Amino acid sequence: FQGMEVHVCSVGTSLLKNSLDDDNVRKEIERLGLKDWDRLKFDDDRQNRIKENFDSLRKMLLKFIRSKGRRASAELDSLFSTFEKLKHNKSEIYVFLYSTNTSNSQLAGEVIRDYLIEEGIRSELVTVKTISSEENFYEGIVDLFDKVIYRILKFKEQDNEVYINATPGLKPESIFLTLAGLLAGADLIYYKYQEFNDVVILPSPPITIRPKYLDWLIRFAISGYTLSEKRAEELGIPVRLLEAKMLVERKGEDAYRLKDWVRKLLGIYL
Amino acid sequence: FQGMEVHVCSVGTSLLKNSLDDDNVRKEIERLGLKDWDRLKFDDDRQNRIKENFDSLRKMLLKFIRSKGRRASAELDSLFSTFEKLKHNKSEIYVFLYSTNTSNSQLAGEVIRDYLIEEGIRSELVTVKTISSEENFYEGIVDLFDKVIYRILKFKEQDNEVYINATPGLKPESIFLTLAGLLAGADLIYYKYQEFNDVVILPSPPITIRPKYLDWLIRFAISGYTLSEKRAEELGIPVRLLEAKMLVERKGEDAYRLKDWVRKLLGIYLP
Ligand SMILES: [Mg+2]
Ligand SMILES: [Mg+2]
Repeated sequence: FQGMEVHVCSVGTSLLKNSLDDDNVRKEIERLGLKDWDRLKFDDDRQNRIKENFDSLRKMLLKFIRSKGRRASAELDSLFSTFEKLKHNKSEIYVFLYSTNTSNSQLAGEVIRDYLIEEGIRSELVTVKTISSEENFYEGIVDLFDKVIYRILKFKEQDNEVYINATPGLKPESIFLTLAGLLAGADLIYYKYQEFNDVVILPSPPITIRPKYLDWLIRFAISGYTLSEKRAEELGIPVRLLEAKMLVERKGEDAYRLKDWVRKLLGIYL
Repeated sequence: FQGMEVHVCSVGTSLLKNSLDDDNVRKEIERLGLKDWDRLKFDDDRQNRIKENFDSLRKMLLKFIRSKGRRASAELDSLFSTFEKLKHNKSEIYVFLYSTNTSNSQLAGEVIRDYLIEEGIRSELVTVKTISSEENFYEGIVDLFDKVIYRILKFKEQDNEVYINATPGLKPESIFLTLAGLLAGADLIYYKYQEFNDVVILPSPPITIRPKYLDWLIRFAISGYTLSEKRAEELGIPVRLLEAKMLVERKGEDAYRLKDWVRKLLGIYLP
């Protein structure tokens, strides 16, 4: 599509936590022993309870939102407040949500997506990999490029505006989303402060990779993603500088390998 | 100075919250009705109770850290874990802390600074404006430029490495610190996940303002910070484009004003 106002938003579990204010919901949640379903980790066996009762829980959460309104969740509150601030009309909006492949997050995500659609706002939910260690953190970043950042690219190529809602989600993820999102051409970043109940447009300077580094990185790609130290020397690529910035890693002992996430980043410019 | 490993870190109040585990601290804080001192808002009259008892509370908190270790606060836990990961030695480190000009935050900041110093790590604490509304948000950003980002510029000009600790602090501020910090030449951004007790280096690509925007912004600046529509046209500046990205604002009958924070940003690229 073209000419749309696209909002990109991570999915947290404030909806799950907030819903416990409703006695009906709480009762059912207690019957299932899911009192802290908003905090369940990816490997908690109680995720399977959510999964086995997904349809029932979804419909129940939809009832909760319908009655509660935007304050039902941090996603909804920040989204609707920002539509009003920037004067985005329902018929113009596309809400792009992403959650981890975990039952509790996926439930929040499907409910939020389905409610937006009920309200006349086009919405899509994508699923990304769980980050649970330093090693799989970078695998998660790679997946965010594939599932989210590259979609931002495509939205911009199709002549849409893109607004990043930084309100929900874990800090390190929102920092990445803001950074890579801006490099991919996102227009503005925004954040709703609950403290003073107001939406702020965060400074959104249009940015790009420094030209010298982009040049060096492209040489790396063009030549091969893993390069001997000599080959890299012939190309004028300052490997030790790139290593210090954690863009490449020594693979003993001739070789330097461009990190997977940096390859994805290059995709923005190729 | 030169050749140091400089860590830039915002100051939160996890220290205050964690210290309630110390019976001596907890009973004294209860005496002052400060059980919620970690969440005290900027305009709470009780901030003055912290101020009036600042030196006493500072020593009590120092005793707590001395006994508790790095887990006393998110700052200390993330800093010390990262020194170990990156192999930074105490003699090489400079910890640049910044807190708001509020009693509770400044208390946490001075205690953390003083503790680091006791352990042989050079440290400095600077104070920034409180953000409490959308209007004063941008005044806060401007102050972060003057107090923090411009110091990163100077650390880099004096041949030091700069590492941004994104662990503590409110999300929006950490996002700004990361962006402007990288633009100013910071080397790496890092974050300790408490959940799995490990420090990750966040992706830290070397970045700059897009060239055509930087050109437009510089043309704007050298001509004047508030420009008529007519003059902006003659300079070839697409003011509506800049307005849409919230870099300039329409003022008066026919003028466009470069936002204060954008003027500070340009300071990175001009002298
Ligand atoms: Mg407002
Ligand atoms: Mg590790």
